[PDB]
Amino acid sequence: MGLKALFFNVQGTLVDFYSTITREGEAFSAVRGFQADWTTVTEQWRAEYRSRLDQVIKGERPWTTTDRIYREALDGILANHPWGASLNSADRDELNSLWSKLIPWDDTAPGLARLRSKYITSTLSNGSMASVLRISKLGALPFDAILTAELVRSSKPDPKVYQLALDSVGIEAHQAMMVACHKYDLQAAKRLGFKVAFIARPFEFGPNKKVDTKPEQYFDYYANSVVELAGMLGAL
Amino acid sequence: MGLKALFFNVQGTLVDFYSTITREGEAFSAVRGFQADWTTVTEQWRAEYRSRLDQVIKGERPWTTTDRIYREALDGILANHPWGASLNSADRDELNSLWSKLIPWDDTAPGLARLRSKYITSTLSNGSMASVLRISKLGALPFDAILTAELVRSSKPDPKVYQLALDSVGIEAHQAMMVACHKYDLQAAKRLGFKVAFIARPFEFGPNKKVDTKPEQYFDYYANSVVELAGMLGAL
Ligand SMILES: [Ca+2]
Repeated sequence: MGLKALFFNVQGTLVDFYSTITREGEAFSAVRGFQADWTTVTEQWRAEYRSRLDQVIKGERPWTTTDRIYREALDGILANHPWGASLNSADRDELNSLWSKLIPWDDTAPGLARLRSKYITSTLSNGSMASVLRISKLGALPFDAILTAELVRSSKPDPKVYQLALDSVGIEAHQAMMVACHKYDLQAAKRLGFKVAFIARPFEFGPNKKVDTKPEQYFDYYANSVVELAGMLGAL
Repeated sequence: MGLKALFFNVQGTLVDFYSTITREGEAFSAVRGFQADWTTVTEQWRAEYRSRLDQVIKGERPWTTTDRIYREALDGILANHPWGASLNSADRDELNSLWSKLIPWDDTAPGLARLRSKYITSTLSNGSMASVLRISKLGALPFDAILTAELVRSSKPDPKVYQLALDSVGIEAHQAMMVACHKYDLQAAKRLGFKVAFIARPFEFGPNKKVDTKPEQYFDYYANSVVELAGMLGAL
């Protein structure tokens, strides 16, 4: 009746989406004969995705997978760059696939392996199952299971998403820990009886953007990396 | 558009529940001072389990976790054994827990690792997520995802379960292969457009029981082990 299972937020917490979109974006445009400010594209793409996802959650748009939202969001932001109209549909599919390739932080894979030697480990992502399984496979990120909010057609912080984790692994809330670099996610899990571990990710939005990494009173654990979290849990 | 993902039946195809039941049951019964015919127990237990899954599909029984199905099936078969009435509910709980501890065939883990190096791999099981995750973890069975019929509150051969596989991994039916040692499973998947691979398991019910390992014309592959299947798919 101690901690039995750890559940992980994927974007930010485990993978560096900023460096993926900006560096692969630059390689993508170079091969095609143009250049662009990919930091701006990345920010615009993320913001447009979140606005469309919000419309799904509010019922103003029909339900669809996060991969499709990313792909429709891409069409939207490309209309504000003069080179955007030069990308055909296959070009935009390839760019959209980067969200299924988000690279790990350099602590993520070894920390995850150590944690798995002691606990059941699983994602609990807001994204599509297809994208998350590929992120984990491409990153060689070990998990006992892949779960995402898509399996209950919802989004965090809907309690159904957290309960999906408990039901799927067969444990009670106090035996589960939510691990994230986003406080809204940990707040919701804590209110449902999960233990919570915060991983500080000071470069989540790139090298130059200040991120809120300060500790909070309700965190069970405060860590600077997945490797550090494994140490404090005695998973050596 | 080429094979992208393999989906595995787990009990029987990948893990040897007969050896697990006979070995655990033998120890279970020795400490209680009686002997049982564990070959017959295994046959009856799986048959009652399958009959109850069918009731879930037919709606004669509301969906419950497969571990509750195994537990109630055990109550049913224990009326056919004189020692069965000597087992209280806690005894029966202990015996039921073996369904999350099934031992892999010797070829399963190396074959699964080779296939994962070439394809996306996933379970697609009727067992609970909790049990199948734990079977895979205890047996060091590598997968890119753990899917079970629990995620759509049904059971194979319900078409919803095969669609769950395609939606979750994000591929089309012809890009997916169902792998099983049971023909009902491959027949249903083939009818939905999957490729299918049969793995012969002549000792699924021990050395004294005959099982159907004959090939069929609709099998895309017929193999005697997961390693042999990996050889056939160019994964070695
Ligand atoms: Ca896995």
